[PDB]
Amino acid sequence: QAPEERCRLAAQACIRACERYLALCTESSREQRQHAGDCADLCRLAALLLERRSPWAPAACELAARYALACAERCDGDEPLERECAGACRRFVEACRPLL
Amino acid sequence: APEERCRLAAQACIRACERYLALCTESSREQRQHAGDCADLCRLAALLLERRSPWAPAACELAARYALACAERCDGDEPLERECAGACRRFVEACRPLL
Repeated sequence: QAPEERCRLAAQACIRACERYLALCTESSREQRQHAGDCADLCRLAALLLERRSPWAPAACELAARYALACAERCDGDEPLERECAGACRRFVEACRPLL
Repeated sequence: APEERCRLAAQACIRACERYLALCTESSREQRQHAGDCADLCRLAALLLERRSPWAPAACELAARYALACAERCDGDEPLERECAGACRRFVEACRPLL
């Protein structure tokens, strides 16, 4: 229930949706796959520092949130694999607010 | 290529930090946090450099700033302490051309 945990949980969700997206979406472009792929790895970093309750986690969360919304913008779509990703990214960005 | 040089230095920094937090026996809690976080930061940067991502520089700037912080607190006279800081600063300087 703690803000770090809620943010870590959201990061995990962003990771799944992102990896599923670039793995399953057959209509994605290079640009979109680069956005979803980098967003997955960035959220990985954030979740890892959130878990260890690192004093540097917020700095990593800021960067991840910055590109997570950029991914939500480029990957959003009406298709399930597209909205799940974009949504998870939005939710993660939202969870970072209290930690900044 | 400057990216390859930077990724290569990031890889070495990851190696150094890990050997430190795993083998050093004099490290404090804060030094372990610094070394571990620096390892993860350089990891993320290495991944973006591998795929030649346009977001690699932003990630390198973040790893660099904390990599040098890890070198400032972890440096020592023991081989693993000195290699950790040297590897960190080497990664940083290799980031310059990308930042």
